[PDB]
Amino acid sequence: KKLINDVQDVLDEQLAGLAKAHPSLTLHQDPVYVTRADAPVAGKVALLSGGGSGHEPMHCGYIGQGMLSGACPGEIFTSPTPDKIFECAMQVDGGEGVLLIIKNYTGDILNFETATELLHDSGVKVTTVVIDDDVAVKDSLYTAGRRGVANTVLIEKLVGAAAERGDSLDACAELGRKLNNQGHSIGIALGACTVPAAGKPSFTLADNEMEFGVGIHGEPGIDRRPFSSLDQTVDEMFDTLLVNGSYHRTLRFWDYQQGSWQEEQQTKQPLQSGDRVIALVNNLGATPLSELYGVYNRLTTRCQQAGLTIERNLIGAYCTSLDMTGFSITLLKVDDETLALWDAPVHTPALNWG
Amino acid sequence: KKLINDVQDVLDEQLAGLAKAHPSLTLHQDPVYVTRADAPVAGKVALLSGGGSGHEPMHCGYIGQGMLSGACPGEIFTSPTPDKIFECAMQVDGGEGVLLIIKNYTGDILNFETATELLHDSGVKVTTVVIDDDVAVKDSLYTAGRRGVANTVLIEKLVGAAAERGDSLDACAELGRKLNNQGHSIGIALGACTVPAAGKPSFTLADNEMEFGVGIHGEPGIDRRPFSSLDQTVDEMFDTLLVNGSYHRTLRFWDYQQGSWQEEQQTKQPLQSGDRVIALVNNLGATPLSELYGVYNRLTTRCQQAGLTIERNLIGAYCTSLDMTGFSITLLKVDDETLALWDAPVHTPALNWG
Repeated sequence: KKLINDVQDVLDEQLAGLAKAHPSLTLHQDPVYVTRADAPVAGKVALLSGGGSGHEPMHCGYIGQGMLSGACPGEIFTSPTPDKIFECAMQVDGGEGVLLIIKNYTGDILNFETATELLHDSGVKVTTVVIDDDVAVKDSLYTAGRRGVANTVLIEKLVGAAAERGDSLDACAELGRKLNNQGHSIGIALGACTVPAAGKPSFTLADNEMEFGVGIHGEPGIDRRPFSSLDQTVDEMFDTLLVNGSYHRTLRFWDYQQGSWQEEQQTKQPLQSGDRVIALVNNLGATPLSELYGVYNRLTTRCQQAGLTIERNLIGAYCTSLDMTGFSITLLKVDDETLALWDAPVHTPALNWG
Repeated sequence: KKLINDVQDVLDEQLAGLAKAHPSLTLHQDPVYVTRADAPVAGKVALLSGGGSGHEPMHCGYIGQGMLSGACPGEIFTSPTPDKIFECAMQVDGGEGVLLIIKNYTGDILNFETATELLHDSGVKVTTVVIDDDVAVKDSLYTAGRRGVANTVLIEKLVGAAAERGDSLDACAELGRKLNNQGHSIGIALGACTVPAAGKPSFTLADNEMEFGVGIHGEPGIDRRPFSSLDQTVDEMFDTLLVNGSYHRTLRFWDYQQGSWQEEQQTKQPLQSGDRVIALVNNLGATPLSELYGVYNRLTTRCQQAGLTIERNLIGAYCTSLDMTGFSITLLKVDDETLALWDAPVHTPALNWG
C-alpha cells in the first residue's frame, strides 16, 4: 500500500512535486539533479552531497543558503551515478572549489570517488568529506566500516555556514573531517520500511521485538532484541554511543594539489563528562512526533547524569528510511565556534532560521 | 508497539521533553498548559487554542511570535477542560483581549464555550473563532456539522500575524471567521493509528482499501472505497472539495459587549476558477515525505485545470493523528492582504521564517 502510480514513475513524480513546490530550487534534467536557483554562487565554496532516494528531506531538502549548493538523488536506496555528480558539481562551481560530502557506503564511496577524479581532470578544484557516524557494527567478517547516517545533516549545516561565511575549500574540508570525528549516532526500528518495488517490508518483527543498530536503507540491524519500554530503548542506545565511541580507521581524502587519494588513519574519542553537544532526535519515517519528545526527555536525563551539556537540539524527520517506524539519536561534540556556525542563517526547505 | 513507558505517564513525559527542548516556551503546571516564555505580551491581542494530544505539532508547536500566545493540550484525542483554558487565557491576556480558536467538535465547543463565559465574568475581553473546514460528512443522522482539521493551522498563522502587527480583537476575529469561510479540507487514510490505551488500531483495512473522508481523532472516515493509485486518490479528494464546497450552517460567537452568544447563519462558497489559494498537503502521521511531494505534483495539475492558482504551499506533518498512515489536502482562498499576513514573520517550533 503505497501512494504511488506506476512503479517506473515514482521518482519522476516526486521530483516534479519538489520543483513545483520550491522556486528556490532548480531541477536539472539529463541527468537529473537539484541545485539552488541562483547557483553557481561566485566566490564561495560550493557544497554538494547526494545519495539514494528514500531519505527525504536528506539531501534535496537541505539545498539553499547556508547549506548545500546542490544534491544528487539516486534511485531508491541507491547511490547516484558519477555522471549526475560530475554535472551537478560543474553546475555549482563558483570559482572556489567544490566540497563533496559522502556518506560511508560502498556504492556512495565508489561513485563519488569516480566523479572526484573526473572533476579534477576537468580542472575543477575538489575535495571530500566522508561521514561514518553510525556506531552500530555487527560482529562479523566485513569491511564496509561504519555507516553514514543522521550526523550528515549536522555536518552539512555547519560546513555550509563555513562555506557561506567565506572559508576556503581546505578550511571547509578540515572542519567537516574534524566534526566527523566528534559525532556519534545509533538508530532503532520497531517496524520495517517497504520499498515501492517490494510488496513486503524489509524484515519482520514480533510485537515485543526491536531491530537494534539499524541504518537508513531498510536493512535489518546488528541484532534483534526485546522491546520493553521507551526508557530502556533510549538507555541501550545511549550506553552504546558511549562504549562504541572510541574508533580507529583508515579513510581516503582527495588531495587536489597532488592529484591523488591520500589515506589517513583517524581516531574518534568517545564522549566524556564535560563535553558540550548538539542532539538530534531523528525520525526514521513513521514515528509520531510526540514520541520523539518522550525520547528527548529521557536523553536529557542520561546526558545530565553523564556530564554532557546539550547546547542545541533538533527533533523531527531529518534523515529517513521511507516509512520505517523507528528513530535515531545523534550527539555531536561542539564548542563556541561550532555553536556560532549552528546559529548562523540557513534557508532551505527543511531547515530555516535567520 | 509504542515508544512509551507506563500508560499513565505518556503525556507527562512528552510535555517534559517539549519544555526542555524549547526555551521559548513555558510549561505551566496545575493545571498544565503551554505559553510563550514572554507571555503576556502587553498591548497585543493574545491568541489561544488547544485540543486533544495526538495532533503534534498542533497546537503547542505553533506557540511563538506571530502565531499562538499559548495552547491547552488535553488527554489523547480529548478536549482540554475549562480550567486549563481559563488559566491559560488569564496568563496570556495582554490587556487587548483574548481570541480563542476552537476546532468544531462536540467536546471542544462545549469546553471552550464554558471557559469563554467564565473569562467574561472575570472581566477578560474575549471572543471566538470556530473552525469547520473538513468537507467530508457521512450521510446520516448525527448533528455535529463539519470537523475542524488542518485549516486551523493556516488560520492560526494568518490571524497570528494580524494580532502581532496590532489589529484589534474584533478585526482579528472577523479575519479568522472570514478565513474559515474560505478554506476547504479533506483527508484519507491507508492505515489507522493506535491510541496508547488500545493495543489495536482504530480500524482495519484490506490492502486495496482506503478510508475516505477521515478526521484527526483516528475515527474511521465517511466511507471505505478501493485504493487504486495516488492520482485517483488525489482526484477523488480534489473533486470532493469542489462539489462539497458550498455549505450553509449556524455558528455561535461570543458577543463580549452584550455578554451572550450570537448565532449567525454563515455560507461557504465553493472554490472557483480564478481563485488564488494557499495549499497545505498535510501528513496525518506516518506517510513518507516523498509521497507528499507526489501528492503535491498531482494537486498542482488539478488546480491548473480547474483555474486555481496556488500562491503558497506547506508540505509536511502539521496536524496529525498519532501514527496514522494518510494525508489531508487543504486549500484556502487568499488575496494580496492575506498573502502578506502569510509572508510575515513567525517564530514557532513548527513554523519559522523571518
